[PDB]
Amino acid sequence: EQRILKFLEELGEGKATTAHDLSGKLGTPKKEINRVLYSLAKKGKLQKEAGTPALWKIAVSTQ
Repeated sequence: EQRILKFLEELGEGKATTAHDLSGKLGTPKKEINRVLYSLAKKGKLQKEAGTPALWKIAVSTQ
């Protein structure tokens, strides 16, 4: 949760990353990325494009 919030905040607002791209780059097991992806997006610490496999980026709230 700390390694994901530190990489999504440094990348650059407006960006976007897929679970498959986050579980294949750091190795992290999907079973761990799917449980943290639905726990961070619910807390409002991560947007959720139209659909699960859609995409993921910092809080949608932006300019």
